[PDB]
Amino acid sequence: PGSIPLIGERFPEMEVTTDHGVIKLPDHYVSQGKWFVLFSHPADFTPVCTTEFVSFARRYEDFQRLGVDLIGLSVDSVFSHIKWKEWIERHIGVRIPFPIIADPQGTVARRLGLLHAESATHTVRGVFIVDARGVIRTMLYYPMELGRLVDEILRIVKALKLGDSLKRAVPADWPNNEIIGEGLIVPPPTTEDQARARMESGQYRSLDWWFCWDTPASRDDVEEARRYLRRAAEKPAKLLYEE
Amino acid sequence: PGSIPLIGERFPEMEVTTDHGVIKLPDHYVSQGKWFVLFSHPADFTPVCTTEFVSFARRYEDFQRLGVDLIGLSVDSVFSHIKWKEWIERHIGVRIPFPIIADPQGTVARRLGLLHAESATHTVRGVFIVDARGVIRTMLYYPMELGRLVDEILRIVKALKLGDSLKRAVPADWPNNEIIGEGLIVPPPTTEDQARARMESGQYRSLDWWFCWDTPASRDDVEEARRYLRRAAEKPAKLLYE
Amino acid sequence: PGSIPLIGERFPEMEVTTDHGVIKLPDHYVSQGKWFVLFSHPADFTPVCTTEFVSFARRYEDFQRLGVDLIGLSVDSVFSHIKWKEWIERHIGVRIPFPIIADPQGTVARRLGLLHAESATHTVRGVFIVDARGVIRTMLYYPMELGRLVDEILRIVKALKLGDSLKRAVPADWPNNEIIGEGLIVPPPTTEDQARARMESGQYRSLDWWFCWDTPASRDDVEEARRYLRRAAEKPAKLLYEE
Amino acid sequence: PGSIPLIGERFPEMEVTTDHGVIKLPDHYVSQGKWFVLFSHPADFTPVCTTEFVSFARRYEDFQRLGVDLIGLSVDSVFSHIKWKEWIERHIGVRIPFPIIADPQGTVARRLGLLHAESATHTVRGVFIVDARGVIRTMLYYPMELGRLVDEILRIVKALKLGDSLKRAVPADWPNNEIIGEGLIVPPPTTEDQARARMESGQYRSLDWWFCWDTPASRDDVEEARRYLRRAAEKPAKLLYE
Amino acid sequence: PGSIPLIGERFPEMEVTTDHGVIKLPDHYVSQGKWFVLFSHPADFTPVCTTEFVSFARRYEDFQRLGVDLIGLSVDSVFSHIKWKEWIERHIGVRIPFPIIADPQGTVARRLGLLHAESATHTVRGVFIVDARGVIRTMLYYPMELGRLVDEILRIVKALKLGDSLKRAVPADWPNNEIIGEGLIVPPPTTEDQARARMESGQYRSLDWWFCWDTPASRDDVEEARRYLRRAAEKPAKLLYE
Amino acid sequence: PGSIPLIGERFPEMEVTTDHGVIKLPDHYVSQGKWFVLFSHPADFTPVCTTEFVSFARRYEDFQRLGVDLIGLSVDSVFSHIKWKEWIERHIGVRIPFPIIADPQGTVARRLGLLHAESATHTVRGVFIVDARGVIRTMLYYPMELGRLVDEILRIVKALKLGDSLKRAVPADWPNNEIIGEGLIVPPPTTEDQARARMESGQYRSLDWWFCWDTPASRDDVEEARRYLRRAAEKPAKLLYEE
Amino acid sequence: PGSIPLIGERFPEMEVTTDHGVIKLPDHYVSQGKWFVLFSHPADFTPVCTTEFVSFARRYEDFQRLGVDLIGLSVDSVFSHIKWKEWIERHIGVRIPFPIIADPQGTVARRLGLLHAESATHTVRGVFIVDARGVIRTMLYYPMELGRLVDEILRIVKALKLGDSLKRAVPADWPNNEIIGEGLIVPPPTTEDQARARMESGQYRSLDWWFCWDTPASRDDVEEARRYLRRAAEKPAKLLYEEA
Amino acid sequence: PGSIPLIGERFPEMEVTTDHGVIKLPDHYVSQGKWFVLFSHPADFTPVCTTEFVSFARRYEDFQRLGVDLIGLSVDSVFSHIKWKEWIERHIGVRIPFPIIADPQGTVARRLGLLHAESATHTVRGVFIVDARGVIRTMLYYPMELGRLVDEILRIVKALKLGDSLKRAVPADWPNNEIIGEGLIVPPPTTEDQARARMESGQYRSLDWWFCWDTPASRDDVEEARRYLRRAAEKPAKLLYE
Ligand SMILES: [O-][O-]
Ligand SMILES: [O-][O-]
Ligand SMILES: [O-][O-]
Ligand SMILES: [O-][O-]
Ligand SMILES: [O-][O-]
Ligand SMILES: [O-][O-]
Ligand SMILES: [O-][O-]
Ligand SMILES: [O-][O-]
Repeated sequence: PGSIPLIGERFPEMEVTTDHGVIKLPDHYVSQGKWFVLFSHPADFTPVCTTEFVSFARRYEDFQRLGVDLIGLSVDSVFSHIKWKEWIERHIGVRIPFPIIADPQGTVARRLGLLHAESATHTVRGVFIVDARGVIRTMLYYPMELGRLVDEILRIVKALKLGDSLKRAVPADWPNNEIIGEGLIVPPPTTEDQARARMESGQYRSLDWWFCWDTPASRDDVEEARRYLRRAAEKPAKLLYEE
Repeated sequence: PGSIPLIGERFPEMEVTTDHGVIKLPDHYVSQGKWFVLFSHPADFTPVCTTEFVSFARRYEDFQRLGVDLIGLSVDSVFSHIKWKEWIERHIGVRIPFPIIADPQGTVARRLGLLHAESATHTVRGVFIVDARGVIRTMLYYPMELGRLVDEILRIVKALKLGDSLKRAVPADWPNNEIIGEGLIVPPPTTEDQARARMESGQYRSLDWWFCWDTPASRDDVEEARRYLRRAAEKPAKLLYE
Repeated sequence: PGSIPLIGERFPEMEVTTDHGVIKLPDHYVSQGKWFVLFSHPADFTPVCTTEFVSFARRYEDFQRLGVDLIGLSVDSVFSHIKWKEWIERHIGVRIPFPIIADPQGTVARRLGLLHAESATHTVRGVFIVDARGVIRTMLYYPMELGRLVDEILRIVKALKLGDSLKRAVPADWPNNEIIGEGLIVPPPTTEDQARARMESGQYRSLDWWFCWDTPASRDDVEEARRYLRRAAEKPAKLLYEE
Repeated sequence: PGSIPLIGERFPEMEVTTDHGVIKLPDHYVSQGKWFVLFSHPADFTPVCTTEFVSFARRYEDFQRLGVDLIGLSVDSVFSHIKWKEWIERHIGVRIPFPIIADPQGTVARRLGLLHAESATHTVRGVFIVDARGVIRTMLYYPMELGRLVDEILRIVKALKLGDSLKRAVPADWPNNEIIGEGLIVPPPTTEDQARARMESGQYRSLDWWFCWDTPASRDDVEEARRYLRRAAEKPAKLLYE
Repeated sequence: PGSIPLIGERFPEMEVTTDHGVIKLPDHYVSQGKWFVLFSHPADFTPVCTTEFVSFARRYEDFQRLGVDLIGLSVDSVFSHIKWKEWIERHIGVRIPFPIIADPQGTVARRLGLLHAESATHTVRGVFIVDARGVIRTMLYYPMELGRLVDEILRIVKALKLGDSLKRAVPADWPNNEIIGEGLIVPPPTTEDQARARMESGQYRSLDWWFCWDTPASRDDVEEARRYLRRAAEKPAKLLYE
Repeated sequence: PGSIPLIGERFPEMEVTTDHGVIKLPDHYVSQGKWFVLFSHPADFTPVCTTEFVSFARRYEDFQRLGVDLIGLSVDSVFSHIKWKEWIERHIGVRIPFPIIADPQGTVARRLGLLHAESATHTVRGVFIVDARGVIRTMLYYPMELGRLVDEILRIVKALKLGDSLKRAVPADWPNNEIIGEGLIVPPPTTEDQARARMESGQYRSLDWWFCWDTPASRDDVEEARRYLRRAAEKPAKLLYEE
Repeated sequence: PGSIPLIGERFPEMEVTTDHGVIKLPDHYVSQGKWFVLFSHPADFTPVCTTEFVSFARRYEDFQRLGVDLIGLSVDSVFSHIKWKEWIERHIGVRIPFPIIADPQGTVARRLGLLHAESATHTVRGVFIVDARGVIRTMLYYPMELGRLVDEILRIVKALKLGDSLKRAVPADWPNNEIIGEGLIVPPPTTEDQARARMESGQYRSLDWWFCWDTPASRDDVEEARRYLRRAAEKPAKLLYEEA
Repeated sequence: PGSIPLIGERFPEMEVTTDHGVIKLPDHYVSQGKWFVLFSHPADFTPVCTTEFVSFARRYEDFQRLGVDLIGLSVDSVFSHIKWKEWIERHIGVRIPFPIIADPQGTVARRLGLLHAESATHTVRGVFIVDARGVIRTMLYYPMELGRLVDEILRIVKALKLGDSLKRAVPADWPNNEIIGEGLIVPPPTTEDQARARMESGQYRSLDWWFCWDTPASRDDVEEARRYLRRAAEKPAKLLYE
């Protein structure tokens, strides 16, 4: 009952107005060889959205370290976006550095399938993780009542880049997988002869011909991914509302 | 693009064949007062899928305690499903307790929008969080090459149930939000008079009329949620491969 | 081109979300015996729009005295509306007392034909004058770059109400028409026998059988309308920017 | 409902028969570098219509001063137009100098959306303000029972021409705006860096980054515009009926 | 009802994924001058299917000697196919040497009309005999509950090849037809003059002008076909379950 | 590129003209509790067709023994059918006892999908096995140049009936299956619990939970089915053309 | 209702399989300058059909003499056709010399509109008389229960051929018309001037300007046509059933 | 091509205007238990048509004897019909006793498929033989240039009536058939059993089981039918033009 773009599809070509100016997607980022996370929120000057913008802003350096840009999206105007950013900087002390798309009319929202059944008027909390070829790699749809876990978005992008670079699949809960820990998975053989050869080689740790794995990720890759989860799990030292 | 069910919609009505038998969704779970997490995986006898089933199985009691059940889905047959579960129990030592839908033909996958552009033949790693009214609450679409973080699925369900119960919205990264910690958010006023009254009352901690919050969650509820995230962050003491 | 509701049609039946709550148009006003002026503006936190809201707010008691309510409309959210009203109150010292419809998505805007070729995303400066039967009586379409003359909106509603009550048509530039001054026009005869009879009566001042008029508006009603125009022509002695 | 031309659109290309001859719109005016006001009226030999033609005629030189031509429109014939003009000149003592389109069958009226619900048979009192590029800049729809305020049409054209030449937006009620008087508005910044730069410049009087203004209009332009409103507000010295 | 390819039509052009790799049909075989038998089965890890694979495996050299390749098909994955082959080799001691198409989603099954009314989800037991020109020559549709007689598939291909090379039609039950034994049938005349001439020629053994036959097949070819049938009728000396 | 009825579907309801009279299918046989084999042939007075009718006629008592009726079908007239039967009895010494549908215009042929790319005008050599509930159980399509093996049709109907009666599946090449000989297969479990319960019972011979079998067929069932194959493989003692 | 080819139309172009082989209609006959009579019958090995084949066979020389070929048609196969012809030769002693189209599936039947409401499965007894230009000239539709009068088919072809060569219309019951006998009709004038000029010429015998005629047919042509009708009226001296 | 009514169909229900008045077909005749021959002709005051009308009128009594009415049809008016009848009676001395349908506009002609490729304007020479049940039994289509053989129309009606009453089929050229003379045919058996029974009964003269016949027609019926053909073949004693 709603159409969405799909993993493995190129991100829909569109021109969009942001509070940093007008840009073409995905080209703006593709043409710079950058991945991007496009996310949406229902409304400027609402509380869960504000908490998410602050969370993304605090993690901005972490996204930058991965060569990943951030871009928001709501049906509010650019004037709203700029006022809301002023409010956040003034009252919370956090500067939001990344652009937000202004989509009054919801033209962009409809193209991304962001209008669900909770609201006719405001987008859900969608997330599109897009690589440097402009291909959609992961999509999340959280609802208006539930803020995202932004560290899982960092883990997703990091693990996708790692997987691409090492030609490996990434196990559940990586880098803390219960079977293979920080190990990464060799894509399984797809022919009988390949399956036989793989075994006869003795090259990898293995549970069966279709489950081979090794540990090609650097300590830095592993501990940075693990850091995101540690941060997610840690009770904050000092809350921002206090000051 | 492709067609999907949407957040806020009733889960589409369907009869499905699982390796535990034939059931009707969402009625089977709604009838038991249960939420369910329906998730898909590309293929039995592939490694990332295997690690995810092991992670869900390990967390199964945690889901049960929340009144949530689990049901998998792939385009493999029930015979495949039963053999794969045999394999996992024998070789990894973990019994998978929950059903898996067998969807050869991809009838169910098409209804759910689980066939994306990565593969013509196998589903992506989709997740539908469905409440006890049978209403879809959250949807996640991970790709073939990346396993899920199952503790986040627990966090999502725990947070949604708390929000529903306490009549509150849940901030980014809860229960470790950097602005309000384990605080929960009062849904914002939608009229000028409501905004003025809310402020005049002095009832809540507030940054503005549209940003009020309090700390209604029990210590037990907060600690349960933090436990999910602590587990996610911790390197396992002993790996099951060993 | 684009589709609009038309003069003499009942105002399109619709439930709308305002910063005062949800209401049904035109019933909300019809059931109170009120006329209403529904006007649109392109965006909250934009300058021409702000000047118009201040102008309408200043004239609010004039509308209320006539039994006319005001209701605004833009594609911005209720949260934006409330924040904008706070800003106006705090910085200009003027409280905006009337509701504004929040139309993110442009559902109401499309229905009303308020999306023109200047902007794909924000409404024009439309005005619908709706009577207490819920019928559209006059429509104005001003562009983004040009603020309305709000005293002409008062003159329109005053003159329409007078014409309705007195069963009279209203000459150009009334109450200062160059031919008949504050005079009002008797609707012309539509048959030959009616035309001949009207002339035979000698009941009215007349230029021909189709042009008869009299002076049935009260001194108070004439002066009220004259006051609107004198205000329009008068330079404020003190400007609100000054304080 | 019904279709109409829209602000920002080029005025619909058409040949029209007037009581001055056949002309092509908007080309006839565009080729002369002139704006035009096209207005309609329900019917020749009706009283409100007559008062409006007299008002436009009285203001003809003011439109000419601005480089704006006038053209009327009704569903009556050219024969009716010429007879009605004779009548007005003889009985009111006013010559109507501008053309009126004759549109029996409402072909042109239908194209411009001038047939509304109050009459199936005669046009409403429409006004299209069209610039020298042929683009529709403002549209007004008054009803058959209420005559226009012609000085507001002058104010509209004057203010639009001023906005275009000075690259400024025009506040409500200009030149008597209650916030900034005869000031004109700088179109607001549309990016965060532009907003910051404008504030740092100190170039403009301002209430916020989105509300900057100055006073670039000449005294002549301001007083001209104010004079249209003064005239609107003035009780006539002598009535033409007398 | 449902749509199927037809006898005399070229086998539907398609790329297919097998547990040996990706191949294009019918080209892969045509380009080698080989016939192929494409057969389907409902599900890996089911018992009738397993018996059939072992039957084809036992006969694989007989097919090879005729210049006929074998290719299987079900809606299971390549991973299932490889695991199932492993199981058969380990438990039955038979290595399945030929590829099996993996058709999850049932794209190929639909194109070949292999989804019938007994199951929405798994194919029937279809057999397509395809010659070296890519043309479909015979089609069989057995049901889930009944295994094929693989020696009749050998008899069919052997008999079609003989009929093609010798320009003869093949009688019921050949090479053991009750009327003419191992005899082969001359295609009947289709005109009066042709019928008259055939009779006047006295060239063939004959029961009437439209029923003429001779014995052109070699002793080797006849004996080969008889051997298929003798094997079908013989109880195995040693059962593989033992 | 052609429509056919499908296994598991009720045989298409139709009234047909045979050389024995008009009957309704499948009702005619269902009402008697009989299975039937409906087979088609391209043309009367052609040689492969004649050999198949003689083969069916010779095996007629074997079909009768199983409670199975035979019915033929071609696009020829009833007159052709009767003449052809006369010819076969006179010239081959064999009486054809079962009816043949006359289908000029190919109405029935089209309903059964019996017109393939080999001939626009004459039916292929189709075989429909239909049970006593009127359901299609197996379909075979042989071409014009290749006669059927009628003993396989007998083995099919015998084995289907046997599987129905005993609630068993039938292995490849039964009763001479290479793995289990004359054994019959228990339909595999379709749930985990059913799979484990079957294994714990120790009720059946078994290679895995999904491969259990037993030997419930009588020696008479087994030896009758084997006899069809033995007959198929036997060189005829005397040829009918000689006689 | 049902669709049929029409008089004045070229016969529907088609390849047909006959018991003489595959030929193209009407080309096969047009190419030889021959007229043809295509006729249909419901079924081989049925009695009215058999009587009509024997009638056409007996009249085959008369048709050939006129440059007219015969071709039959039923929904039966070529094998049936051949066997039926064998039966007729053996039991009646008459060889059928002309081809019969085999139309199982009724493709040709449908195209010629030969399937009526009597039967869904077998053709009616249609007759198409087709000239050397391939044009349909006359169509007859007899029912299953009633055999044709074959001598009327000869009379039709003879008279149309005469009309064509002599530029004349042919009166009712020719050559025994009650008004003008073996006379043939001048096609009527279609304009007033042409009508007036015909009468002023005194060229023809005439009852009015629209009814002029003469006697341009040879004694041989007239007697040939009369012979067909005399044969139709005569009871055979010896019946073929007798000498089986 | 063009559409026509079919043998075995009820004659199209229609109201038609004749020179005798308005009648409903086929009901007018069905009501009387009569058969009818409806025939058409291209045009009144044309010569072939005139000869045919005279031939029908001469045979009127023969049709009446059989209980068969005649009705003509052309696209001419009733006024033309009456004038033409006047002409025929004055100049030929023959009264035309039966009605002719007047069909200007060709509404009936179109309905009966009587407009062929020879003429866009006038009907062919069609003949419908319709029984007392209103059912079309035979149709003939002669062209503009060739008059009908009216005695064959009598023979058709007589023979169809005889076949109906005696439950027999009628051989070619009856009552002068070259195989069986005035014999009539028993409709052939349609089952094997029926074929065998008929042969074993010895009831009928026969050539084979499918060719049985007898002689059930009275001498009166046979000689009457033969007389139609004798009349057709006879050179007229005196020509009416004389
Ligand atoms: O966002 O609440
Ligand atoms: O799944 O790897
Ligand atoms: O509004 O500027
Ligand atoms: O115009 O009144
Ligand atoms: O296959 O059971
Ligand atoms: O049948 O050959
Ligand atoms: O044919 O009877
Ligand atoms: O009719 O000539």
